[PDB]
Amino acid sequence: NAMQIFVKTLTGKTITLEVEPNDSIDAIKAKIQEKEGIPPDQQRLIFAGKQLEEGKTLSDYNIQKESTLHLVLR
Repeated sequence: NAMQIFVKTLTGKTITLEVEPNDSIDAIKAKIQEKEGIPPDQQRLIFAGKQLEEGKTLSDYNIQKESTLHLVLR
C-alpha cells in the first residue's frame, strides 16, 4: 500500500517521504520534523492550491504517488 511523495522544503530542495494513502497530515508533518527539524506547529503545507490541515488525511486532497507538497514556515 505504501507510496512515495515529496516535500519541497524552505531551501527549494525536496525531501522524499514514504507514506500511506490515508495518512493524516499530522504524520506527514512529523516526518518533515524528523528530517528538517521544524516543529509541526511551525509548518504550513500546500498542495495544488490547498492548505493541508491537521486532522485531515492525504486522501482528502487527492495526494497520489510522486506528489510534491510545498512547505511554508510559520
